Parts: sequence; C-alpha cells; structure tokens
Amino acid sequence: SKIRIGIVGYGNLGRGVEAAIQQNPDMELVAVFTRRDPKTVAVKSNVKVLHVDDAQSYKDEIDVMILCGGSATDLPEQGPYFAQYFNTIDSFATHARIPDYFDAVNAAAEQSGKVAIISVGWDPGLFSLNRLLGEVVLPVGNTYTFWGKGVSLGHSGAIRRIQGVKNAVQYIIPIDEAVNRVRSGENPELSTREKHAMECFVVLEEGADPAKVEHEIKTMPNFFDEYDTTVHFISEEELKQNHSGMPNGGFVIRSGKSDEGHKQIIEFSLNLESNPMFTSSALVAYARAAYRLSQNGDKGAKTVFDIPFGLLSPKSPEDLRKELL
Amino acid sequence: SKIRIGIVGYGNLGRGVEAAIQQNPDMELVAVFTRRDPKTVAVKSNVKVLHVDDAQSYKDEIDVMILCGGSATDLPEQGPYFAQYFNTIDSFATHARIPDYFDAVNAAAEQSGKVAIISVGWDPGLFSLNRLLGEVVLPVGNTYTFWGKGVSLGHSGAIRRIQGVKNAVQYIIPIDEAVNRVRSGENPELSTREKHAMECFVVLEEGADPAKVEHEIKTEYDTTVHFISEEELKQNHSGMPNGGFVIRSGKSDEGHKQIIEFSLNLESNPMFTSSALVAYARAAYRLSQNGDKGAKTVFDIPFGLLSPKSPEDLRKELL
Ligand SMILES: NC(=O)c1ccc[n+]([C@@H]2O[C@H](COP(=O)([O-])OP(=O)(O)OC[C@H]3O[C@@H](n4cnc5c(N)ncnc54)[C@H](OP(=O)(O)O)[C@@H]3O)[C@@H](O)[C@H]2O)c1
Ligand SMILES: NC(=O)c1ccc[n+]([C@@H]2O[C@H](COP(=O)([O-])OP(=O)(O)OC[C@H]3O[C@@H](n4cnc5c(N)ncnc54)[C@H](OP(=O)(O)O)[C@@H]3O)[C@@H](O)[C@H]2O)c1
Repeated sequence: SKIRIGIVGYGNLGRGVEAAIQQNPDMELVAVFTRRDPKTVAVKSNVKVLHVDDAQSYKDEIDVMILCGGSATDLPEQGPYFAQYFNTIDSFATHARIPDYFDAVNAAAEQSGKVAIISVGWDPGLFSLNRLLGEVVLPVGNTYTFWGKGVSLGHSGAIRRIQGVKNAVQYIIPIDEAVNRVRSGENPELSTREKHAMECFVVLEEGADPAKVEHEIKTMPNFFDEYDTTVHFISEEELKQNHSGMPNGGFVIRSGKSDEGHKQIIEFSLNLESNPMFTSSALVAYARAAYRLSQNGDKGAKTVFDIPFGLLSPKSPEDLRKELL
Repeated sequence: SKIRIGIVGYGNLGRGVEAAIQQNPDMELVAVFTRRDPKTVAVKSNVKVLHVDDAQSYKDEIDVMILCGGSATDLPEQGPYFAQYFNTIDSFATHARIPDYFDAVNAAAEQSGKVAIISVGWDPGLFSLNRLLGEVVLPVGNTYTFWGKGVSLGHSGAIRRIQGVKNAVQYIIPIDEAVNRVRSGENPELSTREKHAMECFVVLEEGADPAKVEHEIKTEYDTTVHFISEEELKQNHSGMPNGGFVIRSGKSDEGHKQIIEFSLNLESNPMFTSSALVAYARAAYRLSQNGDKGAKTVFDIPFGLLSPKSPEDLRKELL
C-alpha cells in the first residue's frame, strides 16, 4: 500500500509537506495535527484536521509523522513526544542543541522501537552531508559554508524593534568575491563577516528620521556592526510585492589537495525560490527512508549521516544501479 | 589498530591510492599486488610488491583490497576474483555494464562473506549520489550531467590506436552556455552537441598524412583536431585534470523553481578517484565488522561510515 503520512503542525513546512505529497504518489497524507482548535484550521489538502491529543489514537493509521514545528520551542517537546508513538522526521535546526536533541529523541525512539530522523533539511541536512563528504574524500583541505541569499528572521526582528521602524525584511547574502577565492584553491581563513553581506528593506513609521534609524541599524552590536550592511527605505507595498517570498540556499565548498599537491575542489550549492517547499520535499524523501528502516526492524534516533541514499528513492536498488549509477 | 589495505594494480589509480593512504592515518598499506614481475615494478611507498598469485596467502593480513585496474580490461576478472578472498573496493566506470559486473561480484562476495563496494569514484560515485538526491528531493524537474573540462582518458587512448598517431590527448569540455542555461532554471532542451565539445591534440608520426588521420578520427559531438608537436603536447597537455557538474532543476508543486548543483574541479582525476576509494574502504571495513556481505554500490553506504570520526562527533562538528 501507500506509505501513510501525518503532519504535525501547519505552518510553512506543514504546507510544504502537503505539496510534496502531491509529488510523491507512493505516499498518502492521513491528517494534519495542530495545537490550535481544529474546528478552526483549514488545510489546502482537505484531509482530516485533528488536535495533537488525538494523535496517539492514530498509531496504527500512520507510518511516519513529519514534525513541521519550529526548532526553538516546538520541536524540543514534540520530537520526543511523537517518537513515543510513530516513526518521525523533523527539521531541527539549532546546531548547538543537536546533541541534546538527538539524545532526547533517541531515548524516546529506542523505548518505542520507532525510527526518528532528526535535522532533515538543507542546513542541517544536505549541506551537512556535503561537509562530511568533503572532509572524507579530501582529508587535507578546508570547508566553507555560505548561507543565502535568504531572509534572516532574527535580524529582521531586531530591525523591527528599532523606534521609527514599521516593518522590515533583512537578508543574508554570500559575498561572490569570497566564493570565488575559495573556488580558486587559495584557502584563506574566512569568518562569517568575510563570507556574507547584509541587506535590509525597511518601512519607516510616519515622520520617522531615516538617518537615525539607519544609524541604529548599522551600529547594532552583534547583529550588524561588523558586517557590510546596506539599508533601503521602502514602502509596505514594496515589501509586499517583492519581499514576501522565502527564497534561500547558499554554498558548501571543500578545497583540498592530493598528497602530490593537486588542487581539488568540491562544490555543492542550492538556489531555492522556496525554503519551506524545498525543506519539506526533503522531509518526505526521508520519510520514505524512515519507513524502510522501520520495516527492517530498525529503531532509534538517526540523522542524515546514517541514511543510505538508496532508501530515499521509491525505485528498487536494481533499478537505481541501472538508471542512476 | 590500523585498517590494513592492499592495492591491486599499480597504474594511475594505484599510485593515487598510495598517495591517499598518506592522508588517512587510520590506514596502513600492506602490499601492492601486480600481474607484472614484482621485481620490475617500483612503488613510491616502498611497501612490499608482490605478484597477484600470492594474494590469496594474504587473506588474513588485509582488511580491504582496493582494486585499481581498468574497468573493461582487468576488473571483469579481478573484481569477482578478489571478492572471493577479501572485502574489496573498485572504481568500475562502465555504466552500461554495471548490472552484470554487480551480479558477478555479488555472487563471489555473498559466497565468501566479504563486502565488495563497486563503482566508487566521481562518476560513477559522487555524481551518481547527486543524481539520486536531486530526483528524490525534486521529483518534478530535470537532471543534467556534464563532464570536464578534462582529459578523456578513454578517448585519448582510442585516438592513439590510429595509424600515424604518435601520441594524443583528447578533452571533453562542457559548453558554458549550456551550463549557464541549466543554472538559470530555463530547463533547456539540449542535444549532446549543445552540451559538450570534444577537442583532440594529436602528434603525427614522421611521415603520416594529416588528412587521412583527421578523417579516421572524426568519422555525436563537435570535435576539433589540432596537430601539434610532442613539445607542445608535453608543455600544455601533461595533466589528467577533470571535473563536471550534476544539476537538478525542479519545481515545487506550487511552481517555485528549486535548483541543486554539485560540481568538481580536479587537477588530478586519478588522485581524486583514489581518495574516494580509500574513504569507501573505511566504510567497507565498518560493514564487514557489522556482519555485512555482498556487493554494494555507493547508494547503499551511509556517509557516516566514511569518516574515522565517531557518529557522536559528526553530529557535534558537521551536522
Ligand atoms: N533543516 C533545515 O534546513 C530547515 C530549513 C527550513 C526550516 N527549518 C525549520 O523549520 C521550522 C518551522 O519552520 P516554519 O517556517 O514552518 O515555521 P512556522 O510557519 O512558524 O510554523 C511553526 C509552527 O507554528 C504554528 N503555526 C502556524 N501557523 C500559525 C498561526 N497562524 N498562529 C499560531 N501558530 C501557527 C504551527 O503549529 P500548530 O499548527 O500546532 O499551531 C507550526 O507547526 C523552523 O523553526 C526551522 O528551524 C529547518
Ligand atoms: N568511477 C570513476 O569515477 C572513475 C574515475 C577514474 C578512473 N576510473 C577507472 O579507473 C580505471 C583504472 O584507471 P588507471 O588510470 O589507473 O589505468 P592504468 O593506469 O591504465 O592501470 C590499469 C592497470 O594497468 C596495469 N599497468 C600499469 N602500468 C603498466 C605498465 N607500464 N605496463 C603494463 N601494465 C601496466 C596495472 O595493473 P598491473 O600492476 O597488474 O600491471 C594497472 O592496474 C579506468 O579504467 C577507469 O574506468 C573510474
């Protein structure tokens, strides 16, 4: 039969998973599980909308639960909770807390005999796999990760907090010259300041002083003061017209040398019109591998490092060798 | 204790494994096995050089045997042979022939209980993994593979068989415009002539006829033949540089364009491939420790088994 999927949480990732399901005909969406009153939440797919408290009664109805909650607060609770009852996938993205989150999920999943793949997505996720592949294939070398262009919600909210700002969108952008230095094999040391520029689109409150606001943004400790920062004062119409998308991506580059001195460059990049749609497409693919692992009697927390790529595909191992190898 | 590696075949890849072992201090190179008289093959590492007939006797001395032979010429026999006695890695590159190769290796390795990872390298290998990932994450879209600019080792050796060719080096070269159309998200339709050019640098035998040699070379790609001196071929055409691109251009179910690109730029094609074989050798050793057997492809190898670092350390440092 089809692999049965549940969504927990109906935000951008949640919508992204519904859409990915449409691209993965071996998968069926069963229900969306929300913390909000379900009588009140509409979902584009028109499947059953249920409160998170009904989820346990769906244990025999759902093969993999895709957890589409936020990393700061939603996932720390929801990851361990849902891994008690289902195989799970999530996008947990706070790198520093990965080890603690893994341990928490793992406990749950080992107790339940379920597979929980944590931290799926471009970063962590696909960029991670490329960092790892780079260092093993080219052990003598340096890796550089660049992020964006994409919105930084934390920088956008810091701008919004400035008196005289009505609304704002801030973007992190890789610096092309630095990308190019890395591709050349020079192997400089590059900080985050050397790798990215910042660009801010800002709507003033009526009568606000643009010099003062731009001063407060460019001098803000931690957030902007040490980074090449451009500030554009624009209208709400412009922000709505041109800054409503959630584009994202960046680069992963390993520059290394053979033992004889040969420069070898590995470059992996992403250019995404939609961050959530891309992340969620990845989540569904991993869901297929968590289903497979579960059917083989596996259990416990996993990451992208533990998942053979063949299990991501609906194609037979034989057909993969024939078509893609 | 160290992972004990054996090399089978002292050619470009074999020198390349030697070099890659220097970079992987968890591994020790035990011996080079050759079909040539071992007294006549000098190896850079100065490890023991032995004839392939003595390999079976080293069954308990070697954890992974890295098979550095030619895909058409030596691997079809060597791969199944060695997989009777050792965990093996090889670089078998002939895509059309991988199913048969895989079944022949697979039947030896299943019977012996060894792990054999076949077809490890940039393509097949890393490019393959990117083609799979692109289709799995972006099911609606197109995948485009480009090779070069780099020396085509196979084509170069094919031109050297033509009468009146003293020597030659052929290049495969991706057409920049095609790569750029693909990157734009145009999803271009491209013929093979629109993706790659072929460029041959040929040194004629004293006496030969250019027009006859060119005809023989050219008679589906735009292929430019340059007749040059031995000196120019040495100065400017010495390297085995290679590389290429795997791009997946797709769309979300709502129409958003999503592009994934993987690329390589390699000063040494053999050195690179061999660095990959050694990483896989580590994974084969790990699968062997875990009770695994049979033939595997890159598709079957989780990336964490490639690293000498613990799973916990990987999660802390790289994820
Ligand atoms: N690994 C990666 O590369 C990667 C990439 C992108 C994102 N991510 C992660 O994905 C996480 C979620 O991203 P997202 O953009 O989906 O966040 P989001 O849109 O804010 O959704 C998060 C949660 O917010 C709740 N929510 C949605 N709409 C709401 C509303 N109108 N009122 C109140 N609550 C609402 C939902 O839970 P309920 O339905 O239960 O209310 C949803 O599960 C991020 O925190 C990020 O860490 C990871
Ligand atoms: N998967 C990929 O991405 C990828 C990339 C690159 C290459 N490859 C594969 O790698 C294969 C091996 O390539 P290579 O460049 O190492 O080939 P090579 O240099 O031609 O060596 C092949 C064999 O030739 C024998 N040999 C070496 N020097 C010799 C000499 N002077 N006289 C007689 N015999 C000699 C050696 O075995 P003995 O020591 O037993 O004589 C060696 O194993 C190619 O066929 C290609 O398909 C794969």
